[PDB]
Amino acid sequence: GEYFTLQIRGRERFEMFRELNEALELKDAQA
Amino acid sequence: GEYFTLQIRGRERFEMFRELNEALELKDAQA
Amino acid sequence: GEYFTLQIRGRERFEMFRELNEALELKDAQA
Amino acid sequence: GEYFTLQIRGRERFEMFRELNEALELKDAQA
Repeated sequence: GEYFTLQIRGRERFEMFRELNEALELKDAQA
Repeated sequence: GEYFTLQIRGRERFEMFRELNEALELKDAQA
Repeated sequence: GEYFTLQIRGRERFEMFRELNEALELKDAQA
Repeated sequence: GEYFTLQIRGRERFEMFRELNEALELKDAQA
């Protein structure tokens, strides 16, 4: 995989993805 | 919290949410 | 496509997906 | 609102958010 950037103009919507990102990233840390 | 239903008409989009759902639910199972 | 159900146990997380669902569904209504 | 960046390490997950981003951004273009 590579490094991708998701620039979102706003604030609330950015938080929404931030949540789906906290869980997904949590799966990689799962152990 | 209560039980909510997200009926999505399609197939690919439903999978997208299915992923964000696999991680979030994984956080509740984390331990 | 068919009809799928996304049952999420909680309330805030359900809203998150609800937003991504309002826009996607908005694309289908776009015209 | 301001400009936020969502750097996700991977490729498929980045696409998932890319979809929820295509619709949300589509709502701002709706008119």
